[PDB]
Amino acid sequence: LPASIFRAYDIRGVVGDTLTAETAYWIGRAIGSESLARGEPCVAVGRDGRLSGPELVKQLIQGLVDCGCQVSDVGMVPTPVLYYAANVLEGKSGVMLTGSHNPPDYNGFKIVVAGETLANEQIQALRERIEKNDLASGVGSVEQVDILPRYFKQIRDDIAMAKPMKVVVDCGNGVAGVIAPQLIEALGCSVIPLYCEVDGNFPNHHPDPGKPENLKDLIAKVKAENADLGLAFDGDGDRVGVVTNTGTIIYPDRLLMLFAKDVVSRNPGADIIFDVKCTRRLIALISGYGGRPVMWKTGHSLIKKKMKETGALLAGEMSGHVFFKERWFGFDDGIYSAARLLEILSQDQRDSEHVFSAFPSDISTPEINITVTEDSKFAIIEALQRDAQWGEGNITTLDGVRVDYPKGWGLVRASNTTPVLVLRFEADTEEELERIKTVFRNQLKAVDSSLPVPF
Ligand SMILES: [Zn+2]
Repeated sequence: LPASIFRAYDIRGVVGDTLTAETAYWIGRAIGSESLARGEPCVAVGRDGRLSGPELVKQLIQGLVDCGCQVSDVGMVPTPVLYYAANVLEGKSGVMLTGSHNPPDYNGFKIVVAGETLANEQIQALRERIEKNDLASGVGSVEQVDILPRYFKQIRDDIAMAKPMKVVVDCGNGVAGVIAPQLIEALGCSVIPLYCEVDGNFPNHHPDPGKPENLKDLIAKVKAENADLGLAFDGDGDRVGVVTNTGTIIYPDRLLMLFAKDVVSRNPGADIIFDVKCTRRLIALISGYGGRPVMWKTGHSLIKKKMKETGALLAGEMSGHVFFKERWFGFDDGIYSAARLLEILSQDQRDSEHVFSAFPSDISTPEINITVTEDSKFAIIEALQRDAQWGEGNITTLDGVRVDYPKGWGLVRASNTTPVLVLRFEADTEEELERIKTVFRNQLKAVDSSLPVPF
């Protein structure tokens, strides 16, 4: 098997190329073996709306079956619906066959075993099982399970909208189209659908709401139709993007402010987790309402683990994964997060533009990317962590180098998947912002004077 498909938080490859049917089988074999080792013979299996789904999933299922596992096949569903299955079915294991937000040819696996979402060394351990033939053998079973109606009802029964809203819903032709428009409607909204037909060719924009260019059609439709809100889901439904009635994009750190206010209001002292890319204003907001802010690493799987470790009721990260434990199950779920957002907004007399603009904000840069090289990217961060002088800033090295100052903050980290440094800066004033940019510019240039620093 190619080692490269075994990534930090999932398995991902190009179907017919680095991910063949044979490899999918051996992966199912590895996962079923790991599940049995943890005392869990019952595994749910789901797939998104990709072209290779209906056939590749059979290999995954056969791999699991050939271990002696009891497979519950939930068919084509959003990723968090698969996570839901692995919470309400007999078994606490689940495999989602998905290529997320990537081009049509990509597919892969997101993996929960006996309640744990696998990351890092646990994903490498699956490959090692295959290479070592450390695999179970048995005669397993397959049961067809229709879980979407249970998921639908679960959400509808617990969400209480206070006023009707008109909402544009952009699914980007991904699998969220099976439920997001119908569920939002059932909550008491009018829904304007955009690209809600499931189509693995992704013939319109690719379903990745983290890139503003993929929100252009959403913003245009919201304004044209005088809608109250726009929502965009990623390909598999574990992420959501948000635009207000005037078309302002609301980033996940700002969405988390609204969610934290609400959750902490019912749950004094609750831990709330966010990643190192989130605004410092979110830290103050959480603390101000009496919650405990916990800053952690970027990365869906890691945030999820941290939630279990801290007992946090809510977590989110800047790419759009939002995790509710309060009233829910603790997994990331763009569809449920959209329902929770609608619940809050419906209770307010203000438009969604003014709900969000009431919150404090720093002056911030956009996210900055600098392309370096695969040979240099981690060493640049190490040099910054080892040799840079940051003055009196609170330095966080959980994930790159973040420095929080009394009036601003800055981050540089290396991308896991590309030869790129990722940066963001904020401050309460322009003067302070420039001071913080200069500290980072200077520290970077002190590592390599030819680094292409664009700020
Ligand atoms: Zn996703």
